[PDB]
Amino acid sequence: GSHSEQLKHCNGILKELLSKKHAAYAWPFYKPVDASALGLHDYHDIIKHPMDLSTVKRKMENRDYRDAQEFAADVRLMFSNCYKYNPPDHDVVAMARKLQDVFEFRYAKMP
Ligand SMILES: COc1cc(=O)n(C)cc1-c1cc(NS(C)(=O)=O)ccc1Oc1ccccc1
Repeated sequence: GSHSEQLKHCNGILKELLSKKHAAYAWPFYKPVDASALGLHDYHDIIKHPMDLSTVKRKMENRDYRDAQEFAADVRLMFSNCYKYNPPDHDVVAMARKLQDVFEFRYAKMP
């Protein structure tokens, strides 16, 4: 209903995205993409605004999100970056779709 009640609900969503239940498809999103280590050609030229769950967690922990909409935008940016950069048949795209299914359903249940 209110900003704080909506933010509490978003903290609940983040907790689920970082739970053991979803870890089999969430782990590539736990930390920022390390383009050098992975040999991700032109990653930082194609992706202007990198995002990952550790960044979303740091922002939630410090109360940096003013509303639920800011939180949604960051999570969605993380999935959108993954779809934009990677080939459609890469395993990480399938993991991203799986985690996003979890996010979208819980975010839609926000009162
Ligand atoms: C191309 O890999 C990615 C592309 C991408 O858009 N995202 C968000 C994440 C990855 C990714 C990142 C790391 N390690 S990391 C966080 O950079 O330290 C490890 C595995 C990763 O995915 C893989 C999944 C299955 C097979 C191969 C890779």
